Amino acid sequence: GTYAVAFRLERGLVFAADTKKLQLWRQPGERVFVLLSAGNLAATQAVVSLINEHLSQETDDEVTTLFTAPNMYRAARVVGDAVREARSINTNFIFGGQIKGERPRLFQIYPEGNFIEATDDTPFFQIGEHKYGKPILDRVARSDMRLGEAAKLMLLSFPIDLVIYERDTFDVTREKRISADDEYFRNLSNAWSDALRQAFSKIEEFDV
Amino acid sequence: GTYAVAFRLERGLVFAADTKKLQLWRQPGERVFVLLSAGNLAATQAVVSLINEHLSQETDDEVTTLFTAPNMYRAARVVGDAVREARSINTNFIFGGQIKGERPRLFQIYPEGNFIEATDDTPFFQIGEHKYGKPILDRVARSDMRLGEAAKLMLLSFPIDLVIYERDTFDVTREKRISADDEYFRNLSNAWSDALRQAFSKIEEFDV
Ligand code: NA
Ligand code: NA
Repeated sequence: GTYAVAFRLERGLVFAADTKKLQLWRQPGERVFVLLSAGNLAATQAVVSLINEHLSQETDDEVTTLFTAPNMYRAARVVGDAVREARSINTNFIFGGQIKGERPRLFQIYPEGNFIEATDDTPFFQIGEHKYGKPILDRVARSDMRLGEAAKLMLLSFPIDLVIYERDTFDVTREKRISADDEYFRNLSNAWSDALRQAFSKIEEFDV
Repeated sequence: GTYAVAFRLERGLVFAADTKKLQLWRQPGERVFVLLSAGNLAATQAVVSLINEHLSQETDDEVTTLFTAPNMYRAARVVGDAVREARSINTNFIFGGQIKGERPRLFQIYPEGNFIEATDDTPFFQIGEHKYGKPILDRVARSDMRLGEAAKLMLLSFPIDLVIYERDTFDVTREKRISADDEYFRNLSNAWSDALRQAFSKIEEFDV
């Protein structure tokens, strides 16, 4: 039982998962992909192993892999196929990234390998037994947020593996592990609590 | 699958449940009790029926009922016995109230009829498949809150049945059903969203 969350913004993608429940693939300057899992270790490994089997050993050209997918919809279908086929060996996955010639895209993959895509209206997904802090994300998340502010919002909804992907870079450089002893994260959390109490103090003006 | 929440404050008790998942017993001027359930209808009815069976038909004086319990710990044990025995016919219950000569008290009852009591440090309980908005309650709930402000905080964590119990009154007069079309509740919720966005705008000053 773990939790993960991802945001699609105008400026790129942000991924976060606690504890690997965050998996990366990359061809420098051409494509990057991140998979987040909330299933047990066997489920995660089975899906990743199927993806990697086709990347490493596929002999049939017309069988699409993450590195031959012409766009992110097709890449999502690859992961969908792996998620469904891994049942042969009860959590959703999050999958996003970018392929050259197309904007960054983000998907939520269901157990049967069907999926939905993030939009400007619904710019984030949460997976896991508890979708921690969903109300705050619903109310505060906006698609025009800076990547760092999205990351901060995501972190407050929760060590945590955090990846910030900047649009059109086709690399994952901003990768970060944040522990419970991280003093920056504690300072942010304490300020958030103070701000919440102040926010509630304002709105208790209103009757119900 | 439903959600319920209760708060113990200096000034009394507040109970809320959505959809009866909120059950009331009373002897005017002597004792009041509220049970909240998050189980299915059969589980709730079984526990309530056992409580009522002993209130209505018990022939043995030494068998404690809600109306013979000398204090709220003993009353909690009565409910615990009903919760455990109802298994003979996977959710916690919340049970609180007041008996004359003692402060108001609030308990969370587990499947085996064991329980824990609310304290000034931990002044609330949540039950149900999803403990909606737990982070906000953890950060904002205080035991010295007015009953109405506690109610507002509880409502934001979510029709909803709301009971406010004022200390030493031994009656439940402030009983309220709040629908999705309630304009007061919509106004409160909209203000909360605005306040959250402002709270996040402040604290994004901090790095992580
Ligand atoms: Na905006
Ligand atoms: Na205080």
